Amino acid sequence: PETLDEIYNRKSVLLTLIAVVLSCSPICEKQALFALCVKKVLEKVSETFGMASHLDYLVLEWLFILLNYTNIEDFYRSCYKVLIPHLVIRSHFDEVKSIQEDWKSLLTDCFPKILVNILPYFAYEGTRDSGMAQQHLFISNLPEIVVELLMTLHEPANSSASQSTDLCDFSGDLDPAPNPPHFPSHVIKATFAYISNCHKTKLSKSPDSYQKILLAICEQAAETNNVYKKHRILKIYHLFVSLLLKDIKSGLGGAWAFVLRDVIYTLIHYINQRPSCIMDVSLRSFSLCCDLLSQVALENHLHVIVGTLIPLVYEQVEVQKQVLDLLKYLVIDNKDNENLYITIKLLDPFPDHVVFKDLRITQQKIKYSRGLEEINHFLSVSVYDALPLTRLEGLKDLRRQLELHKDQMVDIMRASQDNPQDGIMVKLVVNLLQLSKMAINHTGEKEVLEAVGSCLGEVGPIDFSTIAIQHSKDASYTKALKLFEDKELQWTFIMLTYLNNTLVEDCVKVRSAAVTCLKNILATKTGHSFWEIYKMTTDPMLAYLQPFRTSPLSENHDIWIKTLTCAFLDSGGTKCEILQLLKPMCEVKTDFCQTVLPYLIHDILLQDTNESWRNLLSTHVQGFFTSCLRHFSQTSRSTTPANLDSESEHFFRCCLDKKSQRTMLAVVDYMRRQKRPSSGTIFNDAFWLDLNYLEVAKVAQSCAAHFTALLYAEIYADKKSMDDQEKRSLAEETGISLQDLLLEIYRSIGEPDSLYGCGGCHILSVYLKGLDYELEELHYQAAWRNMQWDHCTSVSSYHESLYNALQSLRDSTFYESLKYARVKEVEEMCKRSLESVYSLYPTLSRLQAIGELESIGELFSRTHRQLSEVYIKWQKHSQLLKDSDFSFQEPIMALRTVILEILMEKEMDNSQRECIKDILTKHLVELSILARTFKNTQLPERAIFQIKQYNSVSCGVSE
Repeated sequence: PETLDEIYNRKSVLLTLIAVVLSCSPICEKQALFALCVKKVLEKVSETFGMASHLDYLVLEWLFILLNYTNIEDFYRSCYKVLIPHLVIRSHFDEVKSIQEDWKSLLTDCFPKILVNILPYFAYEGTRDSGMAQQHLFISNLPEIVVELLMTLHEPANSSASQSTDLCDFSGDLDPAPNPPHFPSHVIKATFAYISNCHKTKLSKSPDSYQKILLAICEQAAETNNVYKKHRILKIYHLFVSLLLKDIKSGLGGAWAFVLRDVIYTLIHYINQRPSCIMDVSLRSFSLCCDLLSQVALENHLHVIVGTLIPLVYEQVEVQKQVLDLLKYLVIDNKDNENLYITIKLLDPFPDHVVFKDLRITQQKIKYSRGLEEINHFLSVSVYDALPLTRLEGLKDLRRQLELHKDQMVDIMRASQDNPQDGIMVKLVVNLLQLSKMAINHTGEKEVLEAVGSCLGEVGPIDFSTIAIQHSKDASYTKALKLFEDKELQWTFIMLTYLNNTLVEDCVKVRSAAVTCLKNILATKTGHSFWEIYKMTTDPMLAYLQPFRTSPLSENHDIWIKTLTCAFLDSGGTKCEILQLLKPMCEVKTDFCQTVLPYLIHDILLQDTNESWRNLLSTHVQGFFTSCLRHFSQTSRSTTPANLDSESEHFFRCCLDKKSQRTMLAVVDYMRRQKRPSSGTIFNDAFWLDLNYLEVAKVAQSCAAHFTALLYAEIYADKKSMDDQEKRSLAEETGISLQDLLLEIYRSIGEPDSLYGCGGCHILSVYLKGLDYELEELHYQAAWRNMQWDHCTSVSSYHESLYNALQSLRDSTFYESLKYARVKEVEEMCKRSLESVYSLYPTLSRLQAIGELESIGELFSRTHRQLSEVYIKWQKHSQLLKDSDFSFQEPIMALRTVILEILMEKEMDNSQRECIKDILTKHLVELSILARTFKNTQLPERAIFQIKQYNSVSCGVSE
């Protein structure tokens, strides 16, 4: 203004200058410092550059009522309104009033006496808190990539251009030119490319020296009543105080973390209320604070120091995945981290009540690797100190690892260590009589979907350690978990389902900025069922975390039901953002049913939540809606679903809310149970439903999760049967194809008898030479048949990868190349989708196999009794595999034989190899019985023919 400049849109430059940060951020920020300003409206011109909030600063006028005019400008209705922000200045004043010229200046303090109000110190302290201060990987490749690509110019090619002057005519003037606007892009340019580290690696207050002096005047209610407060989001306030961060580095976190540090420092002094409001809130907050630091750090030591926990050694499976997280990179960092980070071992150090910790210690195996690690091992030993309880125990122990989040990817080596017990696996195989525990795999399959989209495929590799597999049997399919929900089934009425849903809400403790449902969690605390929580108040771990935290209730009105009509198509979410279509659901949700406001209680807190999370209950909503709808949605939903039915119909698009769409139908199939109470509740379900599964099946057919689909089909069938009953009553058309599609779903079943229920080499290489002259694998499967390193000449999938790795077994690199295949496998493994059925064995084969093929590498590496032991292993595996589908089995030791085939070949150096190979043929011999067991004619022939060709061309003992 004084140089009057910015009107040039030097602001725009300043705006451009802002391009570091988001809009008018410092404009906000230093408007704090604005108060330095004959500016009375005059600084504010800079708001032209930049008319509300800072009148709090205008309390500096109180430091007067021209503001009231300046208010009255906007309005004076605020006469108290924001004064907290000033009350912070008043805190600052109180600070000046507390413990200097400002201190001298403190006398204005009586100024409030326009107000008597000090009770509003009720809501207080946020800024009283907030007020501290004013009170290499790019270098990887010399090799072909930067040859294929180029490499970054560094040397004098940088300096190459330094010869200049003449043409800068343009240049120098271009600089003079709109570079006068443009050039600061230079000033703006530098910003980029560090991973710094600095976050940890890179005199605010001693309002610290002032810290509690009010609470001193106030009798430590900042402890005490601010304890009695619940301090509740006053905690979460801190998070908000963080939340702003963009560059927190020289920006907030340095203060802001220090704030957390102070918040810790706040949290620090805690004696009673620390748990005794909630450490639970507190800890997971620190956990989040960690999780932030995790997401991120230097003061995370304080976050460590939070392990102070002396009575708070009551820290718990609270502390578990936290600890579990707490590991994760801690050493991998600059050991300055480790310098403390061993505090985990300080954490480790006292066994008392660490049994769970021990029980939970599992990944400390990964903590037992690169450290120390030995201590971790020693801890893991101290963990394992009980008894290497194994077979399922480790498995259970392995099963016991779910306490954490996704990526831990840590200790899984024991999965490899399984084979070391794999006799116990036979012993494990002893388990046959029951319905479970092959899911120990599914536990991997769980891990398989677990963390799936995220980084570090080397996690997905651990399926290799998990790969020894695929004899499992005796069911179709998958399962759910968490009898807590059954413990929740202890609940009764869908307020319970809400109370249950509320768990999912409580199940949001979770992460940034969505914290709003705390108020909803408060809104939860509304009496509605609320004693349902008091009803719930007996058992639960999770509850107290909330019970400590949250906890006279409120209604809402409604008018037009049909006003919700247009959603389902729109909520069909033709475009992306199912969340939007869910926002439309959320709109359908925001469309306010008197079924539950208790639902609507969070609807906004819901609205910004994870859609599906809401959208899940959208079903539960829809059911309440269904429960509500007289004909209303009953009519309305009917087509609305029929829309969702049509939603993908005729090559239209439904996915990933498609299930979510079906999920409604699911909770329709499911949560509808008494809805329109009916003898087939199927009828009732159909009644609760939009009444045609015939589509829903096809919809499910798209959903393609068969059993339900099949059932839903069977329902659609039953619907057709109902329709047939209706046809009776009348007293892919006809859908036997749909039924065949269902048989194809029964094919999608992949249980062969059910499929039957649904039913109710070189010459190949020659044949392939035509192909050689869907393919590579077929070729390489034929290479997996024929002489890989040899018939690799036919390369002029996994099979190929295998054949390649088989070729890569020409040697060495295969060990890596395997990993690639193993990855390619692990990918193929990851390529698993829908997890409902058999052929996970067909999946797990090379998994169950190639690792052996991998394990074979010792042959390329390195008495031969190992080979026997491996044959024995293969045999043991075979025994393990003994009962199986030869169809499944088909490649497997065949591969091994194929593996053996050349394995013996370059091994013809050793005569024992031939004998081993003979024993391997003798191993391969068993195939015949298996082939007989297969009762597969084409199968047995080559073997002896091979055997005849093979070292059983020796043919001495005729066995």
